[PDB]
Amino acid sequence: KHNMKAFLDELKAENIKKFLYNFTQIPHLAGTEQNFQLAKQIQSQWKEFGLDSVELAHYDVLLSYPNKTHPNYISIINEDGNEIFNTSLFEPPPPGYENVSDIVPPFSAFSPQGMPEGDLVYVNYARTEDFFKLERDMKINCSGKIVIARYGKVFRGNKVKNAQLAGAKGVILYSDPADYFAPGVKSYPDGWNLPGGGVQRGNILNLNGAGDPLTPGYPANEYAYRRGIAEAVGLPSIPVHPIGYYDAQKLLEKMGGSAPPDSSWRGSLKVPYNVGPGFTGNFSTQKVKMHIHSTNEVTRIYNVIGTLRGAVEPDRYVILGGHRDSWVFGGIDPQSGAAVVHEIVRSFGTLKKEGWRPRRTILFASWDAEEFGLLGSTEWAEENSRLLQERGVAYINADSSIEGNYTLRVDCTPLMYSLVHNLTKELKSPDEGFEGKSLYESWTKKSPSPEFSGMPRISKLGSGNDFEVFFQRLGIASGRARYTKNWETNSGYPLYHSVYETYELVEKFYDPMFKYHLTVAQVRGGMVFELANSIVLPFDCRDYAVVLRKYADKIYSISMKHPQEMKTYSVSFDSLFSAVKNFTEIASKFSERLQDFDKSNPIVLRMMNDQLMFLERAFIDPLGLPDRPFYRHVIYAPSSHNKYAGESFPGIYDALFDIESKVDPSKAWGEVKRQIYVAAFTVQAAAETLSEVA
Amino acid sequence: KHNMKAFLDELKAENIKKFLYNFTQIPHLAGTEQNFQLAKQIQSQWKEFGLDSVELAHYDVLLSYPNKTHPNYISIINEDGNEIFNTSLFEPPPPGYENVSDIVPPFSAFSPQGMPEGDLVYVNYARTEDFFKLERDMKINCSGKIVIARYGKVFRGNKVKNAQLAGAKGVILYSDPADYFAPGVKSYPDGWNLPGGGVQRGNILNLNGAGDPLTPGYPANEYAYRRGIAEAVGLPSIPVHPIGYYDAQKLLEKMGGSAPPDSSWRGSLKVPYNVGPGFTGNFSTQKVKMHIHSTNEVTRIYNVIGTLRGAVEPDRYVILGGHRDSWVFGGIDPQSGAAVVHEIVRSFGTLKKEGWRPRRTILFASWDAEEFGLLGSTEWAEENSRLLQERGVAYINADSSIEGNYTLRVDCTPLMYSLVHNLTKELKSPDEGFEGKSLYESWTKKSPSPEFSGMPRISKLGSGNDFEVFFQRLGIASGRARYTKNWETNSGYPLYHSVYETYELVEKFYDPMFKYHLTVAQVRGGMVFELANSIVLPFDCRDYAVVLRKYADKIYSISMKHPQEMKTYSVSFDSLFSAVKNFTEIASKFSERLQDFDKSNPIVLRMMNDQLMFLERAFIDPLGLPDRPFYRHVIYAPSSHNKYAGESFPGIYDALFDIESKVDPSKAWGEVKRQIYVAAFTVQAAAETLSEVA
Ligand SMILES: *[C@@H]1O[C@H](CO)[C@@H](O[C@@H]2O[C@H](CO)[C@@H](O[C@@H]3O[C@H](CO[C@H]4O[C@H](CO)[C@@H](O)[C@H](O)[C@@H]4O)[C@@H](O)[C@H](O[C@H]4O[C@H](CO)[C@@H](O)[C@H](O)[C@@H]4O)[C@@H]3O)[C@H](O)[C@H]2NC(C)=O)[C@H](O)[C@H]1NC(C)=O
Ligand SMILES: *[C@@H]1O[C@H](CO)[C@@H](O[C@@H]2O[C@H](CO)[C@@H](O[C@@H]3O[C@H](CO[C@H]4O[C@H](CO)[C@@H](O)[C@H](O)[C@@H]4O)[C@@H](O)[C@H](O[C@H]4O[C@H](CO)[C@@H](O)[C@H](O)[C@@H]4O)[C@@H]3O)[C@H](O)[C@H]2NC(C)=O)[C@H](O)[C@H]1NC(C)=O
Ligand SMILES: *[C@@H]1O[C@H](CO)[C@@H](O[C@@H]2O[C@H](CO)[C@@H](O)[C@H](O)[C@H]2NC(C)=O)[C@H](O)[C@H]1NC(C)=O
Ligand SMILES: *[C@@H]1O[C@H](CO)[C@@H](O[C@@H]2O[C@H](CO)[C@@H](O)[C@H](O)[C@H]2NC(C)=O)[C@H](O)[C@H]1NC(C)=O
Ligand SMILES: *[C@@H]1O[C@H](CO)[C@@H](O[C@@H]2O[C@H](CO)[C@@H](O)[C@H](O)[C@H]2NC(C)=O)[C@H](O)[C@H]1NC(C)=O
Ligand SMILES: *[C@@H]1O[C@H](CO)[C@@H](O[C@@H]2O[C@H](CO)[C@@H](O)[C@H](O)[C@H]2NC(C)=O)[C@H](O)[C@H]1NC(C)=O
Ligand SMILES: *[C@@H]1O[C@H](CO)[C@@H](O[C@@H]2O[C@H](CO)[C@@H](O)[C@H](O)[C@H]2NC(C)=O)[C@H](O)[C@H]1NC(C)=O
Ligand SMILES: *[C@@H]1O[C@H](CO)[C@@H](O[C@@H]2O[C@H](CO)[C@@H](O)[C@H](O)[C@H]2NC(C)=O)[C@H](O)[C@H]1NC(C)=O
Ligand SMILES: *[C@@H]1O[C@H](CO)[C@@H](O[C@@H]2O[C@H](CO)[C@@H](O)[C@H](O)[C@H]2NC(C)=O)[C@H](O)[C@H]1NC(C)=O
Ligand SMILES: *[C@@H]1O[C@H](CO)[C@@H](O[C@@H]2O[C@H](CO)[C@@H](O)[C@H](O)[C@H]2NC(C)=O)[C@H](O)[C@H]1NC(C)=O
Ligand SMILES: *[C@@H]1O[C@H](CO)[C@@H](O)[C@H](O)[C@H]1NC(C)=O
Ligand SMILES: *[C@@H]1O[C@H](CO)[C@@H](O)[C@H](O)[C@H]1NC(C)=O
Ligand SMILES: *[C@@H]1O[C@H](CO)[C@@H](O)[C@H](O)[C@H]1NC(C)=O
Ligand SMILES: *[C@@H]1O[C@H](CO)[C@@H](O)[C@H](O)[C@H]1NC(C)=O
Ligand SMILES: [Ca+2]
Ligand SMILES: [Ca+2]
Ligand SMILES: [Cl-]
Ligand SMILES: [Cl-]
Ligand SMILES: [Zn+2]
Ligand SMILES: [Zn+2]
Ligand SMILES: [Zn+2]
Ligand SMILES: [Zn+2]
Repeated sequence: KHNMKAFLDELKAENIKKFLYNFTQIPHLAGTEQNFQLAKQIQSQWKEFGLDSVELAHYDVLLSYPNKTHPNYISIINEDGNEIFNTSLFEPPPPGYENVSDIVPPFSAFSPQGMPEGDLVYVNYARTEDFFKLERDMKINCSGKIVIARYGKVFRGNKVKNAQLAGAKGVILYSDPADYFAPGVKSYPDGWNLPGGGVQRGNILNLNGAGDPLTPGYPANEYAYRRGIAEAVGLPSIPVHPIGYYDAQKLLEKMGGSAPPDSSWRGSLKVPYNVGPGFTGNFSTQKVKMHIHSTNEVTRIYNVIGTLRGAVEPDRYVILGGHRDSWVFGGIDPQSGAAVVHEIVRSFGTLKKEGWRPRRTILFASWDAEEFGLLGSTEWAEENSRLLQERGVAYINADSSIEGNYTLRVDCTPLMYSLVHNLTKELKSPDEGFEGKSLYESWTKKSPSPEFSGMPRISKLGSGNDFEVFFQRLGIASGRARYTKNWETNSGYPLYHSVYETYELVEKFYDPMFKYHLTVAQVRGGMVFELANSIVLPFDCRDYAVVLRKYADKIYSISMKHPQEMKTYSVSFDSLFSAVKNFTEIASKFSERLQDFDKSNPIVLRMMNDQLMFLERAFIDPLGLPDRPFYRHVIYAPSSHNKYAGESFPGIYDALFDIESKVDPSKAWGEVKRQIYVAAFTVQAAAETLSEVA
Repeated sequence: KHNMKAFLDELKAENIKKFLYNFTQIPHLAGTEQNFQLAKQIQSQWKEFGLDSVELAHYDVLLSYPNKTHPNYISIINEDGNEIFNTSLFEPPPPGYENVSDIVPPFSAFSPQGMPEGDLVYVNYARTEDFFKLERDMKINCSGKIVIARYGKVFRGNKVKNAQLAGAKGVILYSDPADYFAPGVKSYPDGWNLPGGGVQRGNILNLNGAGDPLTPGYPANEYAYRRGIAEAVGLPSIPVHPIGYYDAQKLLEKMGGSAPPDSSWRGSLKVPYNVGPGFTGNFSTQKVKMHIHSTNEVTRIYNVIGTLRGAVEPDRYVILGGHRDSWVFGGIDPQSGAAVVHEIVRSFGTLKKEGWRPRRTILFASWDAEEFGLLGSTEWAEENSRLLQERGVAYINADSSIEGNYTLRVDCTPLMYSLVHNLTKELKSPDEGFEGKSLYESWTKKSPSPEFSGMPRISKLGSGNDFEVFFQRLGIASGRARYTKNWETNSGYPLYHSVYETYELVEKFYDPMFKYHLTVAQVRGGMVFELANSIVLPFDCRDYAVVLRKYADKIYSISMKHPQEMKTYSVSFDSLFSAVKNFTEIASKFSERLQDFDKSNPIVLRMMNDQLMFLERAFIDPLGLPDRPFYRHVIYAPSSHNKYAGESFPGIYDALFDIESKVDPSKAWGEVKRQIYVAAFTVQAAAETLSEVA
């Protein structure tokens, strides 16, 4: 038989291991020749693997690179302008790679050039609340200061935005061992910890879904008209640079002014974690000076797009996508995901060579420039947005397969909750102590949902990966899955975006048998297989009804901290609760029909599959969210304070956020009520797409 | 047989006549009780006629009405402030209706209140070019003046916008016999001309597709959050009032200052048509004073929505829609269209009672408040936008069936050009001298296309009617058809929006046998029948390819009046021409497949029908056009200078318009190039939806 089991059994741990080794010997930085060569290899192998067509789609997008002959670094500088301390120019390369060329040194992509000089302020994680504490409670003013912030908690782009709105004239990011050094584990190469000379690369944009900074809305193709840099989306206005904790120690050890306000501001280095501004008495004349000479430039990028045509509904697309570009070797990020995709493709290709075709079309993508802002995925989707909005069933992301070895982690739309539960009950747990038990069992045991006994945690989708354009802009049901660490006893993985992220890191310390990879390949691949082959689409609209009520209760509770204002301005959540009730009733009746409808009738079947496909789509507002036109989903957006975190009812959440500080409360509560109306309407409207159609 | 011929033969001239008489005995002003009663009647009769369901959808929208106890009027006022001349307070009611109550006096809906006083300037039709002539060439400054403008040429809302941007402090609109009195024909009741005391009502909004001024984007339902009046969309900021030519004569006869610049500025009254400002010497101390006390208020409106469920594709909607609200009796506008719809419904209802059902679902609509800005249609579509965008096949409008008795007039998307040609060859001409000939033959004879021998003129869709939200916002293929006058020998019909528009006007002077009405019922009804029943959707994508090339040539030629700037800024149309070539090739290959595809396969059939349905949709840009977010179609928008006229490639047109006057030519030509990119991309993208899907 050619069924899911056949698909699944053809996947091999040993193949994934080979592919990963193959994808991680040299750096594959976006826009470089090496990453173009890997694209051509992937294309040629997907063809050999059996796909009907395999094409490169290229775009010319804004990227960012250091100047090879004019290195970035930071200094402590004295009263005379002598540079008495310099941060490192590169990370010590790992064993055996000390002669690899083209290792991009640590930098913050998209930072403007500058050599600002000033006194440091230390701002913890540079969260919204860290700045509130600093400005409101401690009365420290960051205006014209250089801020130094530790990585962690939120997306680094948010930290930079926060710093910039506080008036900072530069930002230094560093990795504190509190957040990137696990107790009892050694530094790379003898363990999986971050060494003191290790540094986290990454872009510091605030794109809010735009894609290429120069071409929002439209693909960056050969005739594209581009904005001037000054009107580009999302670029930071102050210089930024990241450093390791050996260097950070040297910058922080002399810090004076105020003490930290509490222990949640103290990391693990042997320094006071004073907030500043500036250095203690003896050194108070010393300053910090940054030197940033990176350039932004328009560079060609390449996605690989593979098609396996569906036998029955070729005009319905299930997409499996993940990026190929890496900061350096990409041993975890992304090649551990990409090797998984490669083997998924090979397995589907095997079935196809024996004459099988999935019911719906499967598209496979190797995205480029994800690291520079989700650019490849976003441009491709801007190009193909009409096809995707009318034909797109689902998007399964395929970045890093592992960030730990403890249990499964799934973030997805409610519409896939049942699919995921069912698929996992049929998969074997790879975990020690769960031999012969199901993946569902071990996952549920180790990661219980807060809401329900005997069910696993499944989180909402945020952003910071290639599903963003599909889910938040276009409204295509999306999900992701990987193996992760135990949060209870234990920022993501310590060697994230460091030169130390290598094949060896994975083979030695994360997944030597490649069994966690194989399980992730089964989850991802299994999702795609069911999406593309089940006669009725494997979405359950009732799971949306359940979370919608939870979100409505949550956002109501937030509002209810201001009872006086809710009375004075007549702020009611009745309409939202009403819409959610209707959605629950209508969804329940639709499921009955979906179960009882006449199975013989393909039109009836297509009608009802269309209603399931268009349900996620129904949550899109074409006007977008306030000031964020590419975040169009009304139920989910990335948090305005942390791009990685999903927010529910974001329109209302943001209108409520810090509302007690607004100077015109009438206007602010007005906007709360506007967003309630928007949400209630959209929920009712989505429910109506599940009513009998005529 | 239950086929089109059966449908068509069941339609009766005598029935239309009865319905029209029934719909025109009392006024049916939007928001009044009488118009609610008619809605309930229409609902109850559509039910009797056989429809599966018939519902009222209501909304609470901003309307506008005069103050019953504080009448609007205009005065000539002297140095002492005596009002020595007053315009009329009402039109002389027609014979036999002099005791009808509730005839709304002439007014400009949505005018703000005020009593400004000042000197007149006469601005011809108050077109963009009339103001250019006035300001640029004649050096006349309208700032702080009251302008007086003759109706005609463009939508009155545009005139008011133009006046307002020239600094006018009020506007007076009047009907000149040059534009509303046909030579040799008598005034109402003895002919179809406009009497001197007749006045044209109508709104003066600039909504640009928004609908209800207070709720852009979302339906004006029970929990809607509304903008404050100050932030409302489209309201004029200066008072406005319309008058007849008896009154206008009195205002214009004393006019001094400059002479008219040429004879295209002179109407037919016995006055000099001096531009002013102000009156000639003796009277130069006299002023004009307006008194406007109308109020805007939120008022409930009611659409009637009838459904005839499709037998095979119930989830595909063909919509026949037209408004029910009138300024007064609505003898032409809208009841001559509404009576036609009523009889269409009855005929489809007859077939249904004998067991027939169309293949696709047919929705029938009686829209409310069209006269106050397309409000009923727009709100309903905002409410149901998800259903309409994924299920909407086509929209056929059904306002006035006649504005003349000479020939057929069709405006539609290119996708319906073939359908219209074919249907008309099968219909009988009702014209004198074409007995036993086809409608196509007489129409083609009397209204030849400029482009092709042996074909009729079909115009592009503009706006100023209820198809706007469907076509320009949502991208649903749309069309309209009526009988019209001969433009060669002969502003629309003289009694437009006047109390004189009555049943008698129609029965005596336009269509005594009701044969033009019957023909329009066959065209409209026939379109709907084919749309709803043909196995393959009756659209021909190649007709779009042909006009796209014509539009590209046209917009290229406009640009080519500035060859020097096209060189200096590198302005190329290559990408647009390339996209149009690709669209032509791809469309040609798609038609071959549509003809040769395997007829047995319903999925293949649904795929290809989906591609035809989504083709109009593909021209939508979700970002909209510049500053007009509800005009989203890239190929067609209403002219920024005249809401009634369609513009092709409006983004590029507007970027080119008056470009020689812009102060930063680099920036202006930049935006030209941006819009070219937008257009070329969208055309390519639309063509790609017609490629093999996988
Ligand atoms: C969740 O789902 C339910 C459907 O079960 C929706 O319930 C509707 O609720 C709205 C508003 O609450 C009701 O609105 C009211 O409509 C009355 C007229 O209703 C009838 O006539 C219409 C045709 O216009 C029919 O469609 C309908 O079936 C009824 O026959 C109005 O008279 C009401 O207005 C008056 O009272 C209100 C309230 O005080 C005043 O403000 C007004 O000024 C006026 O006096 C009112 O507008 C509606 O009828 C209900 N529909 C149905 C089918 O039951 C919920 O709205 C929906 N939730 C959300 C969020 O959408
Ligand atoms: C109308 O339809 C045709 C399809 O027939 C489109 O033609 C395409 O035109 C674009 C731009 O004109 C071509 O773009 C060029 O692509 C080259 C690479 O193409 C190959 O490799 C790709 C994968 O990336 C394959 O998809 C493709 O089939 C080819 O195998 C680039 O090398 C070119 O860039 C270089 O030259 C240009 C031009 O001077 C320089 O600016 C660059 O810097 C670089 O040196 C270029 O980008 C494309 O290949 C054509 N496609 C096909 C299938 O033929 C039209 O674009 C379309 N019209 C519109 C408006 O969309
Ligand atoms: C990764 O694997 C690929 C393919 O198996 C290797 O590329 C092949 O290498 C040789 C050149 O030595 C050629 O003869 C083949 O044509 C290549 N195939 C393709 C599809 O490119 C590649 O060498 C491997 N890379 C590493 C670092 O091991
Ligand atoms: C990278 O920095 C280098 C070296 O400091 C820059 O090269 C210099 O640029 C100036 C003026 O543009 C020249 O006069 C010098 O002769 C150049 N020096 C060298 C060694 O070439 C270069 O401009 C920068 N590169 C980028 C991409 O900005
Ligand atoms: C930190 O780096 C700077 C820049 O390379 C060093 O300062 C330079 O030193 C050379 C030789 O001593 C001088 O000719 C340059 O003029 C200096 N440039 C600047 C900008 O200061 C500095 O010595 C280094 N400091 C440490 C402690 O290593
Ligand atoms: C997950 O599997 C459950 C349990 O088998 C499926 O629910 C059953 O589905 C069939 C409909 O074909 C019903 O007849 C059973 O009554 C359902 N059982 C229960 C308890 O609901 C569920 O459909 C699967 N989910 C998905 C997306 O496939
Ligand atoms: C328009 O036609 C309708 C229906 O044929 C008339 O309404 C009917 O009038 C009588 C009241 O005299 C009632 O018994 C029926 O119930 C009404 N029917 C409906 C559906 O409303 C109406 O009188 C006519 N109007 C005019 C002005 O002639
Ligand atoms: C219409 O105009 C009338 C009459 O000129 C207005 O009624 C007057 O309003 C003022 C203050 O609001 C009262 O003191 C007068 O007593 C009222 N006069 C009468 C005759 O009632 C009325 O306000 C206006 N109507 C609307 C809808 O604006
Ligand atoms: C035009 O209308 C105005 C308003 O009705 C008339 O002026 C009023 O006349 C009465 C009685 O003569 C006075 O008590 C009012 O004070 C006047 N009001 C104003 C605002 O002037 C005027 O007479 C009419 N003019 C003509 C020529 O008919
Ligand atoms: C209008 O009628 C024409 C002429 O009959 C139709 O074109 C024919 O359609 C069939 C496809 O079923 C072809 O086999 C013929 O070869 C076509 N003839 C020509 C000259 O094209 C055309 O399809 C009709 N248009 C619509 C929308 O129905
Ligand atoms: C912070 O410092 C800057 C510059 O000296 C000043 O303009 C700004 O007002 C200060 N903010 C506060 C809250 O004192
Ligand atoms: C692998 O598993 C064991 C759990 O028992 C753990 O102690 C080790 O830390 C894990 N490796 C990584 C990289 O987390
Ligand atoms: C028109 O008149 C106003 C007011 O007196 C003035 O502000 C404006 O500049 C004038 N325009 C021109 C072109 O003279
Ligand atoms: C009706 O037809 C004749 C055309 O011969 C024309 O003279 C008359 O003006 C027409 N009626 C109207 C209202 O146009
Ligand atoms: Ca772009
Ligand atoms: Ca609205
Ligand atoms: Cl992922
Ligand atoms: Cl019409
Ligand atoms: Zn990644
Ligand atoms: Zn990454
Ligand atoms: Zn009308
Ligand atoms: Zn009208």
